[PDB]
Amino acid sequence: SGLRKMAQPSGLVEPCIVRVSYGNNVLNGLWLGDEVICPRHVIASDTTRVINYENEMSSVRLHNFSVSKNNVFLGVVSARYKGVNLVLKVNQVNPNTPEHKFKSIKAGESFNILACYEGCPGSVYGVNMRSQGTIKGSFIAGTCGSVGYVLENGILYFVYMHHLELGNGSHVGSNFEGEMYGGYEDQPSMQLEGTNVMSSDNVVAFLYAALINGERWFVTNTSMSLESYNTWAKTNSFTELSSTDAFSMLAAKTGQSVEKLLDSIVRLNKGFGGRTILSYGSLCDEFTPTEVIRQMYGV
Amino acid sequence: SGLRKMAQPSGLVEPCIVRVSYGNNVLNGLWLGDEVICPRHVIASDTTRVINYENEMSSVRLHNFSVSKNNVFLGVVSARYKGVNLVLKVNQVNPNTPEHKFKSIKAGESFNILACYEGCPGSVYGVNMRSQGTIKGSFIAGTCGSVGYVLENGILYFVYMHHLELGNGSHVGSNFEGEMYGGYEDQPSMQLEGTNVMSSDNVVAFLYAALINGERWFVTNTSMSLESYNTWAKTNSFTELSSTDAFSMLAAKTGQSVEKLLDSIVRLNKGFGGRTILSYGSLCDEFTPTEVIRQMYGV
Ligand SMILES: */C(=C/C(=O)OCC)[C@H](C[C@@H]1CCNC1=O)NC(=O)[C@H](CC(C)C)NC(=O)[C@@H](NC(=O)[C@H](C)NC(=O)c1cc(C)on1)C(C)C
Ligand SMILES: */C(=C\C(=O)OCC)[C@@H](C[C@@H]1CCNC1=O)NC(=O)[C@H](CC(C)C)NC(=O)[C@@H](NC(=O)[C@H](C)NC(=O)c1cc(C)on1)C(C)C
Repeated sequence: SGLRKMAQPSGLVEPCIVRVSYGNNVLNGLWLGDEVICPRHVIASDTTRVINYENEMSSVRLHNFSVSKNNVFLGVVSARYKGVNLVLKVNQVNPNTPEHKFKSIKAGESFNILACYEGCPGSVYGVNMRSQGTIKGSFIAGTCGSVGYVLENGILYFVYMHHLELGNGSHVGSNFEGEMYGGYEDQPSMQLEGTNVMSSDNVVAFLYAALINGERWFVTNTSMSLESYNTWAKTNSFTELSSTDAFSMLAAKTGQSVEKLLDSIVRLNKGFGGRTILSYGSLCDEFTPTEVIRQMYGV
Repeated sequence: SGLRKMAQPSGLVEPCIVRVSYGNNVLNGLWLGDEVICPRHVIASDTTRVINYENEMSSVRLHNFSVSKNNVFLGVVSARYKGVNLVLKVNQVNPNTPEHKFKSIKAGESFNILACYEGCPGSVYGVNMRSQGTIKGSFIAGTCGSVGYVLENGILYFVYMHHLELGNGSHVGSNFEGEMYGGYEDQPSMQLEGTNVMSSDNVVAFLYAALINGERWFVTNTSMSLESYNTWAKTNSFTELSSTDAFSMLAAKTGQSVEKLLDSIVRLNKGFGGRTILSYGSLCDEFTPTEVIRQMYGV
């Protein structure tokens, strides 16, 4: 076919999602146990202008909050700021809480996103952590608080919650420890992202996958050592390769070694001229060896 | 927010998915009410040689099957052909059956896929029905029985099951009417597909997306009238575009009209000349207007 960006399934998350409001602010909250996490800015009286939190947490009549799963409401007990995330102890443990574990995504790691609009999940798509800690999601008005999750061996991990969008378009969110990814703040301010660093690990996988679906026009006898490639890497914003390991697998199923790809990269780093790979016209790093292996002829 | 192929939640569908064996043959199945639906080739003795489904059904014996969710088995009390879909009556009603209707997908229409392996849901991704009634499902071995479905107004529609992959890589499945999309057959026989006919509506949606995602190079002050475009199309493997009416929303939001984008197509169809569009190296038609609107600035 191609290679296409899948998402792992979502049924385990959908019940834990709710509609948290507060004033004119309607968004989505995650509901695990008697807790309900969500972007803090829901409290803020005017999100369209620099925010003074603290101040805002000082006159927040808990009775005004408004949580609901479908048209079935919930009562609020406490609420504690935790990083950029807001916590709400509700008066009704969630019967659908999924066995899980929290973590955070390192750059170049793929993960699923479940965009929601006022408590209702609307779509499911996988994404990827850019070097600067932002994602090219596809968020818009009302998807704040959407949840991002991963599964690694029957373990459902919660890793992301959506907050805001940069001036350039990139989407910013927090991990569940209350940490906004990329250190960005929850302020309608002009904040920069800084150059994006292409994930080498992930670009190699992309090329392997290409071979796999019978695509080779971009592979020629000639090769670069991790050394060499590594240099160039440091000049054209590509992560660096530590061990040609990882790909031994693919390197076998296709006989071609990384070395032969690192060269490809460099040739390809300035357009495919008129050709394409897996339908892509430029190099892509949204996939990880895991995905190529799991997606392609494999587990 | 660039443009990503998304899927709709897998929540409702995920329970419904079961594992079916008969023989050396294992796949996936769908469990609704007291019935389980799965490809009838499950029963075919040797699935690598021409099959006679009537000789096979002739030697079928219930106790020879196997149906289960998790490791909990169900008792088959009946099995039958309805076209190419094997329907199986079992001793138990799925308590998790969701309010559902059935339906058929038309060319150019998109829908969600839950690629499953031996009973377990493993991923969700959107797809698009090609002119020839096939799709580029990223289907592998062990995915047979994978279910397709859509959600409209809040009604769940089951519309696809999987069966086989053509010699050209494309993927063929069946509607729940027991009909094989494309009129293909569950025979390991050499069946061609026939040159593909792109979706003009979907391609226009695509270009609108790009414009909304801030791309313009391919923009010129040129325009091709409707009738003019359709004559070009009918001889260029693009579908007749019978109504710019579907494009009013996007048109007003970008300032560009279908006719301007029409000419863009005739031009761009001659290869992007080296550049890319929304990262693709050539034209895409796997995005309906509906998706682009809903997905971009709009509902
Ligand atoms: C979710 C909330 C929503 O629906 O609010 C309606 C009022 C957004 C999600 C956002 C919508 C589009 N895609 C998305 O992901 N949350 C926000 O609106 C945040 C709120 C802050 C309190 C954190 N706002 C923004 O993302 C906005 N970002 C900008 O502020 C960027 C940084 N800024 C600019 O470069 C600039 C100038 C001015 C004035 O405001 N921003 C976005 C501009 C709406
Ligand atoms: C899902 C089943 C599975 O579990 O297989 C276990 C072997 C079905 C999956 C395929 C695999 C790749 N993607 C995908 O969707 N498929 C089957 O294996 C079917 C079964 C038969 C009984 C319908 N077979 C195929 O899809 C084959 N299709 C071919 O028949 C193709 C048309 N081939 C030729 O031109 C030709 C010549 C001979 C001999 O066979 N095909 C593929 C080739 C396995």
